[PDB]
Amino acid sequence: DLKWEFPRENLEFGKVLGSGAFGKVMNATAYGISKTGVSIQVAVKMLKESSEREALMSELKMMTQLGSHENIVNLLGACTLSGPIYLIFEYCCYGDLLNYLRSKRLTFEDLLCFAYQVAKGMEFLEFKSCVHRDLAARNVLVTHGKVVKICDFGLARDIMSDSNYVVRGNARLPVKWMAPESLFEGIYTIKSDVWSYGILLWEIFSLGVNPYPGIPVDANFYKLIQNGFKMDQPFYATEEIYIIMQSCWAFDSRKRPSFPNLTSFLGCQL
Ligand SMILES: CC(C)(C)c1cc(NC(=O)Nc2ccc(-c3cn4c(n3)sc3cc(OCCN5CCOCC5)ccc34)cc2)no1
Repeated sequence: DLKWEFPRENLEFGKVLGSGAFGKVMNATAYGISKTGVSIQVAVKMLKESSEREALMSELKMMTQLGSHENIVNLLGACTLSGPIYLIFEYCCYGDLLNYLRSKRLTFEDLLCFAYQVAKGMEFLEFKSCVHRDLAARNVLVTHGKVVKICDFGLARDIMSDSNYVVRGNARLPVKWMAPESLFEGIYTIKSDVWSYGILLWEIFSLGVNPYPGIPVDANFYKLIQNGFKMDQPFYATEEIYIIMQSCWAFDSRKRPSFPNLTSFLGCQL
């Protein structure tokens, strides 16, 4: 974090766009930011009113080195001096993809376009050797165009409140989005996020349905995944797309396809 420091006085807060237990994300008007253009809309990541502060700091350290990508929420600046730590991001108008799709409850191409950009964005993370711990529809944002951006509501989401996060250790985790090796062996590779992508792929073509509908997370649930159980075809998906999901749902971690291949898989469908 060398040149990313932005004046806190040139920042004008607005309404809160989602608050966690210890942190919040708000809308803001930034003066003198891009071309020093008329003040634009930005997303500011912050903490609500100590040990947790360091968690946000490393998140900022990650952004500056990861570089800017079209399908990843871009870092525009930061405020680390004289006050609470601020993280200025690119503002997304339509919010998360999860709430955006149930709101729809737009063509089939747009569903493919979303998945393509997500897989293309994930490729950029694999190239940088980075593993997304919570890849889902609730962690991807949509902007003014047909483009989607990958993000992480760490400290931004009250994981205690969301039903998706179940207690299986000393912290909640998205069970229905995790790979088998992560479930019982706690192994997290980039091919584990491929599994998460498959689950993500489902809720995209199932329009924001919770995965494994009707069936809750219990002692029985873990046994199905261990038995190689996979989900049925979503309603708005075609046959070719479903084969990608079950490929991402291969029990053997090696068998799952690389995100590079996924970029090429969905791309050919234009
Ligand atoms: C993923 C990666 C790179 C590994 C990573 C992420 C990370 N850490 C993060 O990415 N943190 C993070 C958290 C939130 C945002 C964020 C949220 N929102 C925006 N950016 S824009 C926006 C707009 C919203 O809607 C407001 C009103 N709605 C508008 C549209 O209509 C309905 C209402 C709601 C939330 C929201 C960005 C980054 N650290 O590493």
